Amino acid sequence: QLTEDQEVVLKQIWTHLFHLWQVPVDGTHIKIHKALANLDPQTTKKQFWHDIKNETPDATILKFIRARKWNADKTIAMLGHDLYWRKDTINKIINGGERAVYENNETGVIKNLELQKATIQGYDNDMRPVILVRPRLHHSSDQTEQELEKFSLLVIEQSKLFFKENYPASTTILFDLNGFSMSNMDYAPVKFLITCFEAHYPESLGHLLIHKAPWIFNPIWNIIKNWLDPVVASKIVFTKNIDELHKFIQPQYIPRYLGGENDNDLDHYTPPDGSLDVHLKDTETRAMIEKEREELVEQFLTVTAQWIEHQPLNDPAYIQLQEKRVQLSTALCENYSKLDPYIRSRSVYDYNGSLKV
Ligand SMILES: CC(C)=CCC/C(C)=C\CC/C(C)=C/CC/C=C(\C)CC/C=C(\C)CCC=C(C)C
Repeated sequence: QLTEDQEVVLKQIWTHLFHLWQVPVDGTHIKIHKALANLDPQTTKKQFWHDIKNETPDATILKFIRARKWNADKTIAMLGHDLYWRKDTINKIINGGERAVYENNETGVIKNLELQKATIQGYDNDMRPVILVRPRLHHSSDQTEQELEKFSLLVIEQSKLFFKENYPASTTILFDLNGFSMSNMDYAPVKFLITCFEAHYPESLGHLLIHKAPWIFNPIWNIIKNWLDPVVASKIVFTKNIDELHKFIQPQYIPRYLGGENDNDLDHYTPPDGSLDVHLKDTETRAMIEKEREELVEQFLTVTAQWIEHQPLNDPAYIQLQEKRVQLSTALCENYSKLDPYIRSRSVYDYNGSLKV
C-alpha cells in the first residue's frame, strides 16, 4: 500500500493526465501542466492505454513517480517527455514481432536476431526476466544504428511480457564479456541504451551483471561509468565465475557454456514460423475485446476521478473506491491477456514454451 503523502502525489499525476484528456476532476482536495500543453489529447490517451499491457495503471505511473523521487512536477515532466517520444512506434515493434521484421526484410535487425546477440534466457532469483547479451558477437558494420536500436527496443519489450504477477516488473541484464575484443566495442549503442532506459523505461532495471570482463574493458569502463546515474551504477555487479552468478540466477537458467544447466541453442536461431498466429486475423473478435477494453478504461477513469476528489481517506465510501479501482485494474490486465493473441505476432519465446501472457 501507499502512504498518505504518496497517495497525494499519485492523485496529482492522474489529475494532470485527466486535465490533458478532458476527464472532469477536481484536484483541490488531496490549467493543463506545462509538460502536457504540447501533446494531442486523443493521441496521448489512446497510446497510453495501448501501452498498458500486463501492469496496472497505478504501477505504470508509480514507476515514473519513484524514478523522479516523488516530485510531482518532475514526474509529470518525464511522463510527458515519454508520451511525446513513444507515440505508437514501440507498440508496432512488439506487435509485429520478429515476423514483421522478416516479412519486410529488415536485414540489420535480422542479423541481430540470427546472431542471438540479445536473448531472453529465463528468470533471475527474484523472478525478473534475464536478457543475455554477448558483445563478442557485435560488429558496428552488421547494422545501422537505427536497426540496432529497433532490435534493442524489441528485445526490451519482449522481456516486459515475461513480468510475473507479484514480482518486480523489471529486467536483469547479463553482459557476457567472454571473447570481447575492441573489434566489438561500439560506444553509440551503449549511449542509446543508457539514454533510453533513463527516460523511457523508469524503474525497469533489476541487476546489471558484467561477467568475465577482460582487461581491455577497464578503460572503456572508465568512460561508461561517467555516463551513469547513481541508481543504475548501483545496479552493476562484476562477476568472474559461475559461483558468483549463482547468487543472482538459478543454475537452471544459466547457459551451459557459462557453467549452468540451460541447454538452449545459442549458436542456431529458430525464427517464429508463424503457426501460432491464427488469431491475428479474427478481426471481429479483436474488435469485441477492444470494446470491452474501451468500456473498462472509461469506468476506470470515472472511478479514479471519484477517488481523487473524495474526502476523507477513512471513509467506507473511500474503501469502496479503492477496491473498485483494484478490481478494474485487474479487469484491464485480464482484458489485455485476452487481447494479446489478437494483436501480437508470437515471439520465439511463445513457441519454445518460455513465454505465457
Ligand atoms: C537489449 C540490449 C541490452 C542489447 C542490444 C544489442 C546491443 C546493444 C549489444 C551490444 C553491446 C555492446 C556493443 C557492448 C560492448 C561492451 C560494453 C558493455 C558490456 C557495457 C555496456 C552496458 C552497460 C553496463 C551500460 C549501462 C547499462 C544499461 C543497460 C543502462
